[PDB]
Amino acid sequence: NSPLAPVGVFDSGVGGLTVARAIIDQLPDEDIVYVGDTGNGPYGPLTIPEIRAHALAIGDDLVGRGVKALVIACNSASSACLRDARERYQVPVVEVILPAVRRAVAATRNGRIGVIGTRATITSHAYQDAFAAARDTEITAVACPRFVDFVERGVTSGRQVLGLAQGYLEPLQRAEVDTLVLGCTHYPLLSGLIQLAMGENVTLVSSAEETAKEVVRVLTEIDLLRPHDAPPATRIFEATGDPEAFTKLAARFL
Amino acid sequence: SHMNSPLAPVGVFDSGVGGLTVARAIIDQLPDEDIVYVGDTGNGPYGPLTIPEIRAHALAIGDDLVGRGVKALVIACNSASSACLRDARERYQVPVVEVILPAVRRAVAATRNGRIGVIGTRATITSHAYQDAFAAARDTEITAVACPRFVDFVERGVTSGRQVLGLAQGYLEPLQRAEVDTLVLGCTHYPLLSGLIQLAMGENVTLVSSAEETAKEVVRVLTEIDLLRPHDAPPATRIFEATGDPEAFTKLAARFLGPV
Ligand SMILES: N[C@H](CCC(=O)O)C(=O)O
Ligand SMILES: N[C@H](CCC(=O)O)C(=O)O
Repeated sequence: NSPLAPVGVFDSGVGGLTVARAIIDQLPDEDIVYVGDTGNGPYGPLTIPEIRAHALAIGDDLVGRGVKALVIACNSASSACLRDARERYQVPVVEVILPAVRRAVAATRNGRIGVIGTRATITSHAYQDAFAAARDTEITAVACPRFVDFVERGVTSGRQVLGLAQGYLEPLQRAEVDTLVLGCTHYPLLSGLIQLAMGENVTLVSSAEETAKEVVRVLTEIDLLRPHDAPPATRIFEATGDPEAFTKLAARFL
Repeated sequence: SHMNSPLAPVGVFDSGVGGLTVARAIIDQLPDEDIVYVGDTGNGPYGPLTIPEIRAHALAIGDDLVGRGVKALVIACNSASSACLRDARERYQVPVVEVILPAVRRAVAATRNGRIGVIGTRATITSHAYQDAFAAARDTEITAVACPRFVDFVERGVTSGRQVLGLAQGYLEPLQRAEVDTLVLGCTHYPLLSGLIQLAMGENVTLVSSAEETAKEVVRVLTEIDLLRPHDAPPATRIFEATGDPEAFTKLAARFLGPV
């Protein structure tokens, strides 16, 4: 398309703002259209065909509006629909699983890699299968279903949530992982808590951070960066559910 | 006072507006902590100053924050930590967290080939604070490079494209030749270049964010001393102050806080 076209970003809800904020941090001149599917999410407890239906509806709307690139900020939606998206859209698609996978394989020292995410992300085996091409690595994947509710309620330090994480992460500790993928939009807000649980030696990998660096790479190489001397960037935020409820909760992630 | 009340605020200070990346990362982790942030826009940038000039500026702000009763002090500025951390250990009795040591410990743990790079202001690099802090790390080789233009590039919003890539390829060339696989972003502004730097350094280089590691340290410190502000306390208060022009601080802060 045109370098002046927006970047589309979408998510199951409000937590994908961690990805959007990281993209905007790296790319202050890009126009952005963010859509959070608060009308139909959370995607965490849904089935894969349910998630794909919801995500592709938003994907089709954003591509229909002329975005030059589509970013799937939700790890659950990335599991359910990257296959479809590759073939369905002609714009480049960035998502949140593969940039982290590549970072984790480069960052590990003993080859033992963990990943945490929603039930739907972990049950899909997107991470387990994506890591199968990595020589000399052992993957341990664990769903952490209550993490999302604790992040949104703002309860991310202290004894209650620390015990919750110790119970979730025990298999990763037992497996002696030295690298841990935060495979969910909400989990960067728990990186201090998770690091305390896992100890100093474990490298945490943020989906938001790696994906934003990948958007920089992708727009640079296909020569579609919106120019610095273009007008001030426009950033549009839309919700499929209650816009006022979205605005209230977004303060937690912005 | 080692131990103030858990209801006391956390003090964060910086040479100006760039330390908001550290304060935002702290607030991300710790939504129920009261924050007082002071950014020394009236005397910055610290990057081109001497160590004694930086120290005197920074301690004047630490003195204010401590006198307000903060329960912990975060030196968010890598130039300032280089110049005054030593003084702050004796001058202040509340816990002091800063941005050099957490990233050093991370870098030591994250490297695979033992080759570690660090970039920062001229003051930070020529102080040898990173070179000396790494001396205890056996089987490591440190390469340190000052990147003086990175700060104004970040602040004026120019962080991708050919111009800033060519500028970054020139700075980072010694690190590529040294074959580092780990790079400490030893400056407050550099997280806003991490995509540009990752692109110049290749995919095998692990970038280490001062903001991120220091925020995780604050979570750990407050937890282990049991000084976390409780979730059922009133909503957290977050004060941001500038020693220089208030309207310029607000305009520049937009770059580091992100969309409203
Ligand atoms: N955005 C989702 C988390 C919230 C949800 O379950 O909808 C994810 O990254 O997996
Ligand atoms: N805060 C400074 C960058 C800006 C300045 O030079 O004052 C640092 O982290 O080194």
